[PDB]
Amino acid sequence: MKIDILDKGFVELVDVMGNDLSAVRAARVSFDMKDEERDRHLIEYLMKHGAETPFEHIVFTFHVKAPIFVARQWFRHRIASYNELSGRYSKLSYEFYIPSPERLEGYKTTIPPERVTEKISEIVDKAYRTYLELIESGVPREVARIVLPLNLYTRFFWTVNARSLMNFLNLRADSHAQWEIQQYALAIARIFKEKCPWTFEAFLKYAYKGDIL
Amino acid sequence: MKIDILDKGFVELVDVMGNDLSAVRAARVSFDMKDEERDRHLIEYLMKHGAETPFEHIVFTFHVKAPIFVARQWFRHRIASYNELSGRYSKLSYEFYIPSPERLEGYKTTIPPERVTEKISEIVDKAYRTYLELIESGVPREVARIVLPLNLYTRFFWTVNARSLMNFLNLRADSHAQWEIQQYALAIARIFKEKCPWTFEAFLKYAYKGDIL
Amino acid sequence: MKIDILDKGFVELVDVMGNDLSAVRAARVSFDMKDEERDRHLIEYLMKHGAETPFEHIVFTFHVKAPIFVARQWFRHRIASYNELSGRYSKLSYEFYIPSPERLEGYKTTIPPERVTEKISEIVDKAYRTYLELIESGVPREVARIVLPLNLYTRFFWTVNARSLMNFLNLRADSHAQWEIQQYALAIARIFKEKCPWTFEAFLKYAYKGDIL
Amino acid sequence: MKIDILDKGFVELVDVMGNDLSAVRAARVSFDMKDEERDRHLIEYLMKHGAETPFEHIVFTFHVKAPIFVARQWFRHRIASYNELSGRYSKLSYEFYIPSPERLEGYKTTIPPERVTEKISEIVDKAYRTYLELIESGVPREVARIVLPLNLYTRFFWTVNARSLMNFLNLRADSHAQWEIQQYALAIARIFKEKCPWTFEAFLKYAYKGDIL
Ligand SMILES: Cc1cc2nc3c(=O)[nH]c(=O)nc-3n(C[C@H](O)[C@H](O)[C@H](O)COP(=O)(O)OP(=O)(O)OC[C@H]3O[C@@H](n4cnc5c(N)ncnc54)[C@H](O)[C@@H]3O)c2cc1C
Ligand SMILES: Cc1cc2nc3c(=O)[nH]c(=O)nc-3n(C[C@H](O)[C@H](O)[C@H](O)COP(=O)(O)OP(=O)(O)OC[C@H]3O[C@@H](n4cnc5c(N)ncnc54)[C@H](O)[C@@H]3O)c2cc1C
Ligand SMILES: Cc1cc2nc3c(=O)[nH]c(=O)nc-3n(C[C@H](O)[C@H](O)[C@H](O)COP(=O)(O)OP(=O)(O)OC[C@H]3O[C@@H](n4cnc5c(N)ncnc54)[C@H](O)[C@@H]3O)c2cc1C
Ligand SMILES: Cc1cc2nc3c(=O)[nH]c(=O)nc-3n(C[C@H](O)[C@H](O)[C@H](O)COP(=O)(O)OP(=O)(O)OC[C@H]3O[C@@H](n4cnc5c(N)ncnc54)[C@H](O)[C@@H]3O)c2cc1C
Ligand SMILES: O=c1ccn([C@H]2C[C@H](O)[C@@H](COP(=O)(O)O)O2)c(=O)[nH]1
Ligand SMILES: O=c1ccn([C@H]2C[C@H](O)[C@@H](COP(=O)(O)O)O2)c(=O)[nH]1
Ligand SMILES: O=c1ccn([C@H]2C[C@H](O)[C@@H](COP(=O)(O)O)O2)c(=O)[nH]1
Ligand SMILES: O=c1ccn([C@H]2C[C@H](O)[C@@H](COP(=O)(O)O)O2)c(=O)[nH]1
Ligand SMILES: [Cl-]
Ligand SMILES: [Cl-]
Ligand SMILES: [Cl-]
Ligand SMILES: [Cl-]
Repeated sequence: MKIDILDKGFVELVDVMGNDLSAVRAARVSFDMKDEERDRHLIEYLMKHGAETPFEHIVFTFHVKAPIFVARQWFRHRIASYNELSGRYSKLSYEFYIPSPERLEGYKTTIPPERVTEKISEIVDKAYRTYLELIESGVPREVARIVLPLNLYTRFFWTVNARSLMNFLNLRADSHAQWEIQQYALAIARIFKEKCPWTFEAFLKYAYKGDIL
Repeated sequence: MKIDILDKGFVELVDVMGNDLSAVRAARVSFDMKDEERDRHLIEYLMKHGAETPFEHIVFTFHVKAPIFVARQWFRHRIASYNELSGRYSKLSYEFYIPSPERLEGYKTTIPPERVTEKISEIVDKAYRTYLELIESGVPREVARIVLPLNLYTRFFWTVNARSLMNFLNLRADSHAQWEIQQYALAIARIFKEKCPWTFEAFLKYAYKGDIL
Repeated sequence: MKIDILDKGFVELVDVMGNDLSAVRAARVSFDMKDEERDRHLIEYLMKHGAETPFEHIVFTFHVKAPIFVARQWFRHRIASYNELSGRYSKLSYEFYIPSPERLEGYKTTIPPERVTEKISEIVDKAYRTYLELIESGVPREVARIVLPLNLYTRFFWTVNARSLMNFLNLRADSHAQWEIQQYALAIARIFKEKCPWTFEAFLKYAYKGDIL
Repeated sequence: MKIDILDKGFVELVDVMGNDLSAVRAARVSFDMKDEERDRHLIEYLMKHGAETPFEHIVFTFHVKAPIFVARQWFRHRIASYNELSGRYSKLSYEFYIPSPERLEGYKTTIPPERVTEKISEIVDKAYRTYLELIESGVPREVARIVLPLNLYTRFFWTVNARSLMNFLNLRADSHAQWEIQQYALAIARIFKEKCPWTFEAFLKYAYKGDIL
């Protein structure tokens, strides 16, 4: 499962361990212990009571392409594993997030939204040109990259269990989160739902704290 | 894969996500990047330099049956997920770890090792008899169980990534750890080796800190 | 601050870093930023919205004496630091939790609550006698202790931040938790309230999930 | 204690809990247990054997001003607490890290190091000018800031225990880490040494893995 996000981003599921029954088993190993009706009720019971440790036995790995300002927010989720493309080690690609003019809907601006779009493209092009000039002059990559803007795309692998994923969705699939990461959270939710439908529906009904899903 | 440990214990692998190539990929997503020779060298490189985050993308779930004193030590490993049979909720089974007389090899004792074995069996039988008397009298399980000894068997599910597993092996597959948990660690190592042979061999060669493997 | 718990237990505050203003500062370093009215409102704002990271900058260390079955439950809180008296290394003291007859109020039993109390004392005395016999015969401590019951007292140091402490109180200062750990949680709450009154009151009003405080 | 880093950065100690004796106590609560000679030997013993949990009972809070590319690397240390100035919420200040010409010593470049310095200043000035134009036109701050470069200064509070701090120093006070974060790590080390001299010296002698301290 792969989902395009923003203008050049994506979220892709690379691997998964377990399913809804993984949580039911782990939880049962407590009672020294059925059928779809009872196992689904147990999932709802756990979710209703905040007994979320059993969901840690469901694990996902995603490959994500996102702008640096989005990745900065995402990487604040400490209960997870990350490995990210390095600007110290690699030549960084010319790929930037340019907001669509619709991104400014609701805001009165004193320059046209299409001109905001152009101004962002222009500065990012100038910054990349400076970056490449520095690189081609023999400046180390790790220094050259410091002129690149926060809308540069980066890529990372993310391994996260279902409990920590539900925390991420509470926080990022929510109107208070920046719109850009919301869009990534909606994609993560769609994949979670596909892989763990009983857990996801129980999450939405009983535990999900956000206002978008 | 299932392995008998001690007199009545076991370690069983329930599920696994990923393999040696999972770490190679995750690490490559850094260099914006081969073949078995190069991928194996990368694993050794990571291990040699303590660059262990890529191994967090390999995850295991085990089902473990072990005495409570072993589980107490094991559950000190915080970077992992656990769910354990409950004495508050369930009637606990009559199953205790009784050391073999060989457990005392090296120790001069003033009672015969076979008599130590009998004395342990006798007290555990008396404790269980009291437990069952309390339960059958209407004492709540969560109170009745407090008379049961630390050699009572318990069971748990353990979900752990390969980096945290390597930490566990450093500490528990080692002569300083109690012999009983060492035996469980040897089983965990055998399963890790089977599932992740390049990572395991690189671990032993370059990073493993213990003295048994 | 020290508080007696159960028959022989205690909770003592050893050290603390920070106060209510530590969370206000840390949070302000977000807005590049007052007075008691505004700082108290900010605390309530954070608590109301689940924005709890600023409370991680308040840290406590406690010294706790508790029975092993209580410590087993407590040590499940992974987002904290522990060091505990060892039965491998030390001769363990004759100190056991014996429930009061009032512990069984609400339960119809077919033996008198005072006789349950005596039966627990009797088995614990027999177990300790076996332990000491094994120790005095030259059995290693780490093996001898396996006959000791779960109501043996142990001691530990616990270092925990205020966010993780609030999680502990949600779970353990609650009717669903075993009564014995509830009593320890009530003591932890009393100390937290004394040290962080604005945070504590905001916690109770807006975020606390339990039913006892 | 406050230390200037780079051209406009700093590291300041805001608060601390505990000292070398905090680790000695916590560790002793294991043996159910002296003087400066014995307590210092215990610290060395723990460090020599990797028995580092007792050092988690020493905790620091720092206030750090650093460029975003440095903060991105720093915030990868998950076993710690962070709160950072927000570009969604605040107008960001015109403050950028401009490397000194000495930063390029060892590198043959085909433009003079002083001209690299000027090219970096020029692009950062243009990016900030665009940022301010967007802000003053009514573009939301959270969108306007995406044009700002990675050498923008940010500020954060960091609360970290001594074990996690030692991990940070292993990784960041080391020639493999980017020079800029090395400079911050050297400052963190100087403060750690001042506050915990026995732990620090034992760390350097027995456990420190880097090549700078
Ligand atoms: C709308 C919004 C605005 C934000 N604004 C800012 C801002 O201005 N500045 C800023 O710095 N950050 C900001 N954040 C980031 C925020 O403070 C969190 O870092 C982020 O939401 C991750 O949440 P988390 O800690 O629950 O997740 P994780 O770090 O994944 O932790 C998951 C859970 O584990 C626990 N946990 C993990 N580590 C610890 C620990 N050390 N102590 C206690 N419990 C722990 C907690 O229960 C936590 O919920 C903002 C986030 C949101 C959604
Ligand atoms: C021979 C031996 C004797 C022992 N004796 C005692 C004893 O007498 N008393 C006792 O209480 N315990 C004892 N232990 C337990 C020991 O203190 C550790 O709790 C256990 O070994 C788990 O190690 P860990 O913290 O590295 O693992 P985990 O808790 O799984 O942590 C893994 C890694 O994550 C990091 N980490 C996780 N949480 C934190 C945190 N909060 N702060 C900083 N870093 C963190 C560290 O890098 C750590 O190595 C003993 C263990 C051994 C092997
Ligand atoms: C009434 C009651 C009955 C219980 N019954 C049982 C039982 O029968 N069997 C049993 O084994 N346990 C049982 N528990 C223990 C329970 O499953 C938890 O281990 C314990 O409550 C600690 O909760 P916690 O994980 O939130 O705390 P911590 O481990 O301190 O974690 C704090 C927060 O950090 C986050 N976190 C930390 N580590 C991870 C991780 N690896 N993945 C995702 N998020 C993480 C979560 O947000 C978590 O809330 C019971 C607890 C209660 C209160
Ligand atoms: C020279 C250098 C180059 C780097 N290059 C890259 C790169 O190219 N791309 C990139 O993404 N990152 C890179 N990093 C970052 C690196 O991968 C680590 O994220 C960073 O060094 C923090 O290390 P840590 O995980 O030990 O620290 P923390 O996250 O603070 O963890 C401390 C300890 O807790 C344990 N721990 C915590 N969480 C877990 C977990 N979930 N599972 C298992 N154990 C855990 C481990 O024992 C760990 O050592 C680089 C770092 C260095 C120093
Ligand atoms: O919605 C937010 C706002 C902030 N942050 C974290 C990420 C950065 O570490 C820091 C500043 O982020 P920005 O506000 O500049 O995006 O706070 C988030 O995680 N999410
Ligand atoms: O080898 C050891 C010794 C101790 N402990 C931890 C587990 C308990 O929380 C506490 C006391 O354990 P025992 O020494 O009693 O096994 O310290 C271990 O994890 N491993
Ligand atoms: O209320 C509870 C019940 C269980 N457990 C955890 C602790 C043990 O690891 C395991 C079994 O505990 P008991 O039910 O036997 O107390 O589950 C708790 O933390 N709290
Ligand atoms: O020395 C390094 C190199 C990388 N990273 C982490 C931080 C970012 O999340 C990602 C890319 O960092 P840069 O290589 O671009 O600095 O990897 C570090 O923490 N330290
Ligand atoms: Cl390109
Ligand atoms: Cl039985
Ligand atoms: Cl005694
Ligand atoms: Cl300014």
